Amino acid sequence: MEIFKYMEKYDYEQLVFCQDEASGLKAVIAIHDTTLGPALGGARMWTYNAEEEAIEDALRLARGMTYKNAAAGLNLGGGKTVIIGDPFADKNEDMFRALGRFIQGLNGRYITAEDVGTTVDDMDLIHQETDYVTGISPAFGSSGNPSPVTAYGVYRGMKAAAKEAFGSDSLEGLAVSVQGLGNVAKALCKKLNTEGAKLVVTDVNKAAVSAAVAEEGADAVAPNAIYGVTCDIFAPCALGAVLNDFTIPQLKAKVIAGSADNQLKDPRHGKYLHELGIVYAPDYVINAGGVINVADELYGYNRTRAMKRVDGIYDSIEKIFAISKRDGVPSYVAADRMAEERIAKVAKARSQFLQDQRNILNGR
Amino acid sequence: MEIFKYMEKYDYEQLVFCQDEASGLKAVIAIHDTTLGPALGGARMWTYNAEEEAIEDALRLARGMTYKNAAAGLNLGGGKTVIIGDPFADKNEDMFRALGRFIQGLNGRYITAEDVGTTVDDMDLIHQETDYVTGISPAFGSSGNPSPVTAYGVYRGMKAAAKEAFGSDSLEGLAVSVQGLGNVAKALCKKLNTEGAKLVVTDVNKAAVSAAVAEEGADAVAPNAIYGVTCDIFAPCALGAVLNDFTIPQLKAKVIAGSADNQLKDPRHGKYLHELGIVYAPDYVINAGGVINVADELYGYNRTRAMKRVDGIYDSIEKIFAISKRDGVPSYVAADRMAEERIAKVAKARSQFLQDQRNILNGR
Amino acid sequence: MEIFKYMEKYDYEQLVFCQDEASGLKAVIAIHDTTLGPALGGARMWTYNAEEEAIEDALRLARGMTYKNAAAGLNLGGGKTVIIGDPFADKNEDMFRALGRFIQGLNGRYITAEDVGTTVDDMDLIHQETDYVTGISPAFGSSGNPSPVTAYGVYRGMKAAAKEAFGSDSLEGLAVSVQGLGNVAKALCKKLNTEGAKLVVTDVNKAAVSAAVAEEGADAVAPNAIYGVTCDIFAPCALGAVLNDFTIPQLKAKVIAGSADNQLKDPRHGKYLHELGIVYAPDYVINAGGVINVADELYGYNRTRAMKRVDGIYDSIEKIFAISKRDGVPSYVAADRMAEERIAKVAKARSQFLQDQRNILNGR
Amino acid sequence: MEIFKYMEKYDYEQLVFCQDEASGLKAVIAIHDTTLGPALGGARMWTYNAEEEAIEDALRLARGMTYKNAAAGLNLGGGKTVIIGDPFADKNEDMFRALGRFIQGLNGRYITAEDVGTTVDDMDLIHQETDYVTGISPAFGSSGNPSPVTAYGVYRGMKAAAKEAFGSDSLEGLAVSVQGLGNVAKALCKKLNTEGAKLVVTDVNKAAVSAAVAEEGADAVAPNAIYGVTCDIFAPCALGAVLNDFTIPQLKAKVIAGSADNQLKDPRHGKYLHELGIVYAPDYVINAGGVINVADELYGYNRTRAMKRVDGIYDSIEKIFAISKRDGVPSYVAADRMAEERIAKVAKARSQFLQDQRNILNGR
Amino acid sequence: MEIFKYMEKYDYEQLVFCQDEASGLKAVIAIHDTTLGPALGGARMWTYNAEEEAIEDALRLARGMTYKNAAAGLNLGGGKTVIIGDPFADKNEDMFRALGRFIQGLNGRYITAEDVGTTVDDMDLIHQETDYVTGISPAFGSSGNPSPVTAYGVYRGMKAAAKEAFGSDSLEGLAVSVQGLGNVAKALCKKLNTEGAKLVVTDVNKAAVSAAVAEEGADAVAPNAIYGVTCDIFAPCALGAVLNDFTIPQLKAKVIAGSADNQLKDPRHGKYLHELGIVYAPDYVINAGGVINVADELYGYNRTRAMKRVDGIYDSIEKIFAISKRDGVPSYVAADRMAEERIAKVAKARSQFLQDQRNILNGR
Repeated sequence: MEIFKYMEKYDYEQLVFCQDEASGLKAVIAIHDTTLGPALGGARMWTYNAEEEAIEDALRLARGMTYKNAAAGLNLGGGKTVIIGDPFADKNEDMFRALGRFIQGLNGRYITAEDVGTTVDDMDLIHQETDYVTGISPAFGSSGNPSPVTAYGVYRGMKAAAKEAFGSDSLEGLAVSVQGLGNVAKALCKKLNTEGAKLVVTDVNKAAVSAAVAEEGADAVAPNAIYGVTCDIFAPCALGAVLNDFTIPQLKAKVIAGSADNQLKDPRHGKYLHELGIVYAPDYVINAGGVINVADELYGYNRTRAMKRVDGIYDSIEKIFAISKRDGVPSYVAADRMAEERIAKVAKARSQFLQDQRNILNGR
Repeated sequence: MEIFKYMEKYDYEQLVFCQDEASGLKAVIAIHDTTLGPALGGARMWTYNAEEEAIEDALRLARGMTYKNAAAGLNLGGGKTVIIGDPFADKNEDMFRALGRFIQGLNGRYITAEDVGTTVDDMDLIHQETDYVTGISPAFGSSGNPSPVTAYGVYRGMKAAAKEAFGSDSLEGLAVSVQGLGNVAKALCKKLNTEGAKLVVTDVNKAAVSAAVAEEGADAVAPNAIYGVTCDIFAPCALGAVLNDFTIPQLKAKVIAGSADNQLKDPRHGKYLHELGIVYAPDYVINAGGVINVADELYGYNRTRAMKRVDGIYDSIEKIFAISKRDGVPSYVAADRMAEERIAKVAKARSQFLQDQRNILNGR
Repeated sequence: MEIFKYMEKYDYEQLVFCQDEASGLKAVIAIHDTTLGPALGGARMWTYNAEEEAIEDALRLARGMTYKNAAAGLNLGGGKTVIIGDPFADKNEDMFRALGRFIQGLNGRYITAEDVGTTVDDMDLIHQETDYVTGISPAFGSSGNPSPVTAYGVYRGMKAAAKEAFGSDSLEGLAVSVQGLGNVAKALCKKLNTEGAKLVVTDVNKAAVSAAVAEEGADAVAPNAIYGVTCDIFAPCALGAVLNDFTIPQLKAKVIAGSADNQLKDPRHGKYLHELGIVYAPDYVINAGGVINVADELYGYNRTRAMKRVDGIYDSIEKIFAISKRDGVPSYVAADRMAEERIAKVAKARSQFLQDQRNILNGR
Repeated sequence: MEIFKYMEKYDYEQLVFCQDEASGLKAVIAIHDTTLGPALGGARMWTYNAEEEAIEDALRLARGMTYKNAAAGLNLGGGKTVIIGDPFADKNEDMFRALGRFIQGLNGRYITAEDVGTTVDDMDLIHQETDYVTGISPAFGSSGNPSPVTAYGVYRGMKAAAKEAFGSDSLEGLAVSVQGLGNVAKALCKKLNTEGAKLVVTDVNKAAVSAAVAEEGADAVAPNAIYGVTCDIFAPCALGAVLNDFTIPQLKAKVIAGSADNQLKDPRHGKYLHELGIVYAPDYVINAGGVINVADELYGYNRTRAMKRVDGIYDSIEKIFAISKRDGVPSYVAADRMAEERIAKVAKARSQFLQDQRNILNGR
Repeated sequence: MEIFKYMEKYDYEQLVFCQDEASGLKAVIAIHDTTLGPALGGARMWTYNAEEEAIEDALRLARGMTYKNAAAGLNLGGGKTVIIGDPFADKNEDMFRALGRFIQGLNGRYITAEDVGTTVDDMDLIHQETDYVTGISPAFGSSGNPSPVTAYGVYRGMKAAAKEAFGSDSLEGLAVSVQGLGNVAKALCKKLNTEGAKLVVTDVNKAAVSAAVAEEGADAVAPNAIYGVTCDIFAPCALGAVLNDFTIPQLKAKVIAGSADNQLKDPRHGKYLHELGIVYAPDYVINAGGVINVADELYGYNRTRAMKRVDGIYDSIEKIFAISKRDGVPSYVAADRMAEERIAKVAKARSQFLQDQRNILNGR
């Protein structure tokens, strides 16, 4: 692979390879952009095919964080850590202690968190060496179940969509398909009922269908029948790539708004959607409640404040619709634009010299 | 006595003699190892036969703390203070004020706590001169009854043992002998019932037998009949040296797991046990909940966090079994090994230069 | 190229890729080992056809600094920067400002300095963004002319060298071949002249040849027969690999001692020079007077002190010798050992916890 | 040996045993009294057959520093380090790094310096780990040559001495025996020559004898008759205990004033010298010019200031005299008193609370 | 008046006259002793006969605080502020703002509080200029009603007395006269009933008698009949000087233990009491709960901790009895002795140098 080429292509700032033979640590820290502030991104641990593959994931994921964080209204840049190994067999204390030290060695340019393959336990180990790690506060632990906060954001983003589709933000009367009944989906449903909305639902797990059904009086369909349903809104809240060539054409819904990651199988599908006239609330923006929530910890965790932050998703989605017309582009595309514009505008308007600039670190 | 010889033998770092004629202070501070962090060890006050005896106790106890703290997963070294005198007649304010100053004079290399012969009152006096003392926080005072936390750790260590012996960690159905019904034993029993375990118990004190019996429907035996009992697990939760030549051979239990200190009368007994095939969860590891609990204070006391720390005893015991096979050694021996390996591995993996390393002091 | 594989092979700490599109910055910071202290290593700027080339060089050079700094008795680790680009044509202000920022972002884990392709002007720009740069102090510039010192270093190493070969340590009488007559070489000559020694000298630069002949009654020989001459000592002070298959046999002298880098083409040669009975003073040890000089600045430059540091070369060379007849190993092999031994020994002996450890940064 | 017993007897503050197996470090730091300020005392390295020997010496020497520093008018207490080992053969880098760390770990309660067995090179290594070391400043080295100063100190003390004996304070005319002709002695002589005084001198080193004779028109006598000579003043500047049963009777002079330590073999002698009517200028007071010199460095060395501090010796000697005819006590006894009186008086008068007290550390 | 004479007599440290014409401020700050720590004393504002009178009160009151604070076990010295003026007509903002500044100007040597003639409002004004003022915390305000804490201390001191008189600390069965039914008395009564003690009581105010009577079933007597009552303990909890020539001889009680200030009309009465064999718990020691309570604020107000502090009064009174025999002196006298001894002993045992001594300021 040609690192420098990839880096210049998208103007990445840094790529950091950390190694500790003693503990078996092999990690790649990717820092794409810190224009808005320190880079924040999870640490994922996984078995990797090829070194190149690992490097590529890191790069790719850090750039994504840049976008997500910007669009979420946060004052943070995009970064990501990828640790090469079997999360089920290779972990040890020592390795997270070394990693923590390398992070401390970046002095605030990068802030980590839990992700695929790592836990709060791991984070606690990292935390013995640096404060640049989030999601470990006792305050966050007590009142910080990501779940509800994410769900709250999808909900809010949903309202903006309805308004754009239908003309109003009341979900009262609307029929909504909910694909997947996880912790998030659960809560979203709640939010929905409470509003006077009708639920159609499915999940690979029965028990899940039941709780949801019992609780909120939902109509449970089979997993494959989810797309066909005659309803107003489709909430993909499970796996990604559910929006594709088979499914798209079966869609009865006018609005797509769910918590799942990477909903589209290809950009193409994004354009398809646009051509069909289905209102799509870009996944990365709408499901951001989770990042926004860990980021509040940096200020001294306040549930209530976090929620309020999350509340801005409505405004972000709304603005996304507006950019869409402004340039006659598909939603997914506008998401990117908004992010990009935010970085550029905020930066220009912060170019004045200050001897004591203030930043999200808050002492750390 | 030949101090330097003893010191080199085991590679002690320091031996500190503190004296203040005015107050009558005579104290010995022993610091065995600080590879993992500041040395933490109680201050014991006692009447001493010979100076040499005092010195020997200090040395001996500090080395023990090194092991205990390491095996407990803490980032602390081993130290101990021995004060020569009658705890019942020789104490005065002035002496603890001088001691406190000497401690402050070690600047964080050593952290004290209450132990045999000293109280929270004494600690408060030390605390007027230094912050390197633990167990005195108002937070710790409020929600920090060592008892439950220790008991919780024995309980957890017990589960690891059962699993190793029996094949599963459910104590449901198991019969358990509980020698001693102290504050800790009390709680352990609780934990047990709540799990669906059967209790056989004894204590020199009737009242104790009664409360336990009444409360949890236990079968009370006489003190001397404790060893003979037909049960699965023996929990020595009183005095030490209960595992010996008389008792061992009477054992019906397959698992030994209690809160008492220094269970074995000799290493020999440890080997005996091994030969008999009785699963022994080394005392110092399994009863560590108490140290782990005071150590959390250093982070700003959090009961819930402490418990979670304590939870790792399960993992430590488990690992102890594994080392046992790996080297075909008795449990007691593996405990030491694990500790030792932890020190060495953690150290290697922290050898990278940092201009602002972070440590357990947390400002202090 | 398998980075993690090479890193692991020698246990490299970090590999840092820095990129700045706007400025065209492409650099690689390699940090081999920081056991003894922050990594000190020059920044070089050079043209690279393949990324891999640059990456390898960085890795390679950083590892060398580890050895050089250690052996030199310094409390610094090994690092190096490689800037990909045409020094003659590619430089700009902006690129050095960016690099300076990345370096500040490593917070003292890495200190830079001038090298191939870079000038004090470049370092000055870096200096606007960080204090982690050396060789830029006003005093340094006023009194640390590298040449003079490095020269001094080769001299002393030469004497300790005569010692083992030519019984005594006086240069008196002695006939010395001086291959290469750049600045460092001149001085070596001045020092060599002013001691009662005679010099056969060579070079590609005619002028240069004259200056020496004039200045010091030296016989100018043909650039390609220098090896051949019958001299007491051969001082390679130009290009590398001069010690190979051809020249080695062609060699007369009993001692090898010059300023050049990578004098040996292969270890093989080091190994050959050995049986031969020729006393080869290791390049990296003997020519270290310049690092040492720049390192002093870290304490507030003092030509005097610096010079005194340099003197130590003699003893170092000396020590290399003994380690040779201690394991019966080649000179070049013993340099390595002496270095690795110092690292380990010093690391063990600093394993004690301190809350306010002192380090070379001297509050930088 | 009963440590606590000896400690209590003189109220020693601390006795610190430091050990580092890897380096072979075995040292004892004794801290007698820190009432006036941090303990200042040299570090000596010497061979010891018995631990007890070393322990005793440490204790002994530290107590002496208490007296010396006090009497000298300094705001420093008394301490001393004893490193057990062969200075000629046992030294290494690692051992001094370790010791340096232990010293840093005492946080200013103890300041070190060169002594028997140690060099400025040793102190430099200590210096890499702590600022609690003296006699290593570049300026000190540039302008605080101990000899010159100590010499100066003995001189002045000599004059205040003539004063009480030989009415005036002029050295003019005066015939002086100079036992021992090392550096300090030479100077004493230079100063003594350049004042109109005549010198009968001795030594074991022939060369030395010549230098003085030449340089200053001095009569060289036999090493064993020096006591005998008819001189005005006897200046013992070599070994100790020269004042004993044999020599005392054998003595002619009216004044005793040299640089040597432990001039008296026993107090008994001090007591004897007394009735005799011989004016004995206490060793520790009169030869203190070197401590004073090294102490100045604590403020940022100033030869001038240092020198001026030294002048005070005259007055101190003077004062010792008065305290003599004030209690009708021997010279040597009055030195002690003057010291203890200063400690107490100064301590009482500084008993007022201050939140930001000033101390000699001068932010070290 | 002769200030210096009075000052030397008792060794006062300082007398500070503060003036501000603009606001009309005239204040005298008296600092008697700060051996134990900063001086703490209330600010009293009153109309003063003569300047000399004011000065005399200040002096006199500061010395008293020295004793009280020492005997209470606090690490504080004695001071007092006297402001010349009509508390009912002369106060203004400006004057307390100036005073606050002068206090800040003493930098921690003196800490103020409310007293006769000043309020929390006044303290708040002082607090805008300095932190050296106590009793104004929101925490203290919430849970800091002096009342109960003082009462708790009298209660505890009472138990020590009973034990000395009667042989046991149970007040169960005892009859107790309570002179005065203020907020403190109220609570004390409570404490008493709750213990199974019998109450005899009186107060100039009916309502008071009633509440007490109703609540705790007390026997209310007339004010003048208080002394005659046939009971075990007399608790003077109102005005002082109640112990005199008339009253003393009427006493039926064996123990005197109340909250009132300056119980004795003359020392003489103290001796009388002693001769009569009535056990007297010195007022200033026993009623100290109030000072102890404000002093806890300095640590960050903790009600529970304060109470525990207060608990030591028992121990202080107890010790007072012991000194009484030890020297065959009256109680009142021993109180003073204890205080004095505490100052002297604590000071001696804190004479060791520390570069970073810790103190009650806690940052302030």
